[PDB]
Amino acid sequence: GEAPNQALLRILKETEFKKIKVLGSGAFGTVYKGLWIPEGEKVKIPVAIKELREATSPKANKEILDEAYVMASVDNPHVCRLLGICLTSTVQLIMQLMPFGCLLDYVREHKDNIGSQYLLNWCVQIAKGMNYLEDRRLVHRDLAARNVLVKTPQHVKITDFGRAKLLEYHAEGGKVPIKWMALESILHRIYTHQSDVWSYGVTVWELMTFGSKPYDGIPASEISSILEKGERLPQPPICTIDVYMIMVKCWMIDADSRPKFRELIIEFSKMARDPQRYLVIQGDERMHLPSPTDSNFYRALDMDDVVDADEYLI
Ligand SMILES: Cn1nccc1S(=O)(=O)Nc1ccn2ncc(C(=O)NC(C)(C)C)c2n1
Repeated sequence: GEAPNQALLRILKETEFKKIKVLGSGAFGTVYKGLWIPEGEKVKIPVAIKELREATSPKANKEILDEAYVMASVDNPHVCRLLGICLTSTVQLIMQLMPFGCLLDYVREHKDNIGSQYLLNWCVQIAKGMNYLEDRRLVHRDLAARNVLVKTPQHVKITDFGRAKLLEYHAEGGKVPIKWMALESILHRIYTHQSDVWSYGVTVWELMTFGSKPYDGIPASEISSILEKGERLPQPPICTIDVYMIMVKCWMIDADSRPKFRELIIEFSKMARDPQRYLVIQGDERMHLPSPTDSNFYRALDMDDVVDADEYLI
């Protein structure tokens, strides 16, 4: 009927990994930067250790274990990998460290060095990961530039599967990101891969504007009515009509009319072959971002036996 999920859930010993510092904290919990040193493997894997705040309750453990399930069931270069879980009183998710943080902060902090090549390459990469989730019958339900994290300035991955559901999905109440949601999702609680396309459209808009807040100043309760009238996000200044047309197509009333992720990969790839024809940025091509071919690129985070999780297969 539905294929058995043969994913392996790795249980990791608390003694095998070490917390270095807090990267962030909030509603999600507390995310720590760490190092995982397996068995007698002679390797040190940079990791992100996630735990829900501090307070241990059966409800909090269920949500984090559901997230572990979804994450252990995915394997794509553009989707964050779950290395394992630690069965402490609290319960920790051990995922691959994305050293440069989220894309939203990245574009905000580095706008003066982000060229059109990087921007269109990010769009291709996000569509590839999103298309993988689609193949795996998975609806993200929370795609935004805050949930697209940076491994290297040239390699981004989809993260935060707290809302992700394995297959239209029928949800309930709570806290919803309205300004990233499709109309059917706001009015009828309907989530499809095509509602993820709407979220992709807003994510692209976030990148193209260099981290602008969508519908800034407008209260979330007004959004539903604004979209119903025909109002959308403006054309970012760096955007040509070619790129904005793509964004607009992601924001159509008819879900079947919106592009498919496999088409978005194609469209953005064509554009990424000639970035200056699709994005007009002052100073483009003279811009510089760190790459693994830079001095102290890896030293900027002991070493010697440090291996990235993408190169640590088991
Ligand atoms: C909650 N959230 N938001 C974006 C990502 C996440 S996450 O589910 O904690 N996933 C992951 C995975 C790897 N890495 N590496 C670094 C981070 C990180 O800086 N996270 C915060 C602090 C939440 C922005 C990370 N976060």
